[PDB]
Amino acid sequence: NLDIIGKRIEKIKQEHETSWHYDQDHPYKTWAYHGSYETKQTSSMVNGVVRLLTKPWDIIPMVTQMAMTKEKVDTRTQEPKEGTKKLMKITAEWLWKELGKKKTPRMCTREEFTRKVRSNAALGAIKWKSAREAVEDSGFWELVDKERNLHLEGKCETCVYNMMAIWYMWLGARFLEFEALGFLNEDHWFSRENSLSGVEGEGLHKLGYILRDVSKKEGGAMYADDTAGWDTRITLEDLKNEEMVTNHMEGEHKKLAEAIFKLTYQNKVVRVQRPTTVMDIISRRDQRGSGQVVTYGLNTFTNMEAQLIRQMEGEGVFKSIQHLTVTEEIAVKNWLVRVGRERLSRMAISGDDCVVKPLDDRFASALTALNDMGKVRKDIQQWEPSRGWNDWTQVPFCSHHFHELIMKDGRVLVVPCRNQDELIGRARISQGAGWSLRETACLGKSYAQMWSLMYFHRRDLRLAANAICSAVPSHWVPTSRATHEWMTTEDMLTVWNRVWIQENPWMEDKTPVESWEEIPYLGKREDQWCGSLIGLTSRATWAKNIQTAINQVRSLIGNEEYTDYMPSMKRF
Ligand SMILES: C[C@H](N)c1ccc(NC(=O)C2CC2)cc1
Ligand SMILES: [Cl-]
Ligand SMILES: [Zn+2]
Ligand SMILES: [Zn+2]
Repeated sequence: NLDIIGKRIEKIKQEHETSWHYDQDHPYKTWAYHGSYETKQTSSMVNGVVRLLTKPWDIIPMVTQMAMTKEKVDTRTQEPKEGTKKLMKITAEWLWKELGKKKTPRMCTREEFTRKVRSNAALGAIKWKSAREAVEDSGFWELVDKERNLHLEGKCETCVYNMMAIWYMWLGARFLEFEALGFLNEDHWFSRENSLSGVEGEGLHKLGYILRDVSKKEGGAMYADDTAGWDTRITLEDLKNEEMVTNHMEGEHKKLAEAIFKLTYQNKVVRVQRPTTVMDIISRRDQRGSGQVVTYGLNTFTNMEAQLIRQMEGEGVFKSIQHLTVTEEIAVKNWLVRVGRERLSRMAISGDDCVVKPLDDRFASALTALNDMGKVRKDIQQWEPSRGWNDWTQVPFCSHHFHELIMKDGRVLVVPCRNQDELIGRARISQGAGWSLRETACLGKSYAQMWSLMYFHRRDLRLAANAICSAVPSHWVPTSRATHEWMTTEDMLTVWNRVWIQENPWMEDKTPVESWEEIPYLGKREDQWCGSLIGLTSRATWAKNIQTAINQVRSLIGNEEYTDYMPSMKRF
């Protein structure tokens, strides 16, 4: 409590000593409330290039509504039973060891962090305006040093969350989290090769092949239960099991990592704007409050742990979660040592998102440990058995399903897919404003090249992608604000051959493809089923008159070097 958070709280009061009021109509029951001060401050814009080249979608409500525009955060998960706590501690210990077998924890550097902000990544930050300026500035780094020495002392002053649910910190606090825990992401601890259940850095062009490899194992159905608000269901017990990564560390790193876990995770402080505008300073010891990248890695870890325990329950490794016997602890340990790795290989896990192919379908009704860890399944009654999938091409994972698509030469593509309304509606939105015509065009080109690489097998996206790349100057570089092989000025057929043939470990014959017409689509009915507008009069007019749309956008951007990509299609 206040011994660890006082300094942060005390500091904030003093900066707004001419506003501090301890309001008694504060909406908080779970969150600890400390005080309030005076504040007054705060949407998605449409990409006109993508929209002008996707006119049929102007009348599809699923597309157009995506561009318009709580009581989950203010909740508390109960303390798990003692047998649940033991299962979790034993499993967490074994899993950190397995992840650490071929990796060395290590500090991440200012140089690494500096290069990260100069290249623009979503670091979620807030004397300086841009984070680029601070990295260049040198007082900021003295500010970092002060906090750093404070962390070594066992104290914290400026590591405070701002809710808006995404929790931004000042860039200095992000540095210190990245210094301590950045190795998890930077050194690929959750790669499939090192974690077995993981998919970090794999790419959407690999996920479908990975699900198909899981399908090949003997077992029962494939289960893909989503958790109801995963971040809100992270217990202090989960935070303490995650902290055990510091047991693999040494020297300063160990102290710095212990400090982030103790001070910024296990005992948080947040400033939330309440319109009644006032800034409430509240605190809590549980729930997920980190950086989006460390959040990913620790969500993956705790999800792997929860799913191995659910598997153990389905195999009857333990009887009851209320209490674990000394023989049952022995059995859990022997299971992990004898089949732990095999059971990890039966899963694909990406943060909160999982697919499990258990040994058999007893897993479907193995609910006691899962419910008691507080990982309550979304949209199903607490004690109703999971509905599993019998076909790997039906299984949802990372917002996608995967099709098996056979090339005219017999080689097999496993391709990612989702409702086409979702793909078109996302490409039509630009995050933040201040965008030039050129920047908006380069974002449209990023979507177009992504569609050519991942969604080529959809007829409407190949056409629209060719149109947008025809409408945007040939040499303009794609921008943004997975592995992203579409972010390049190289020829998109050359990248396709590299990603789908040369570098594709499931493709034995490495014969290059010479043209886009060699590259197949879904079935006409599978395409429409997935949402193609084909067969519609509004769509055929768009395909027929596409050069007119292209020319409208060329006229707006002006007199530039353009390429006609439309003849890559045999029809044009
Ligand atoms: C080969 C090229 N990808 C292409 C172009 C248009 C269609 N559209 C249909 O077949 C609609 C009428 C039912 C199919 C394929
Ligand atoms: Cl199915
Ligand atoms: Zn701090
Ligand atoms: Zn599909």
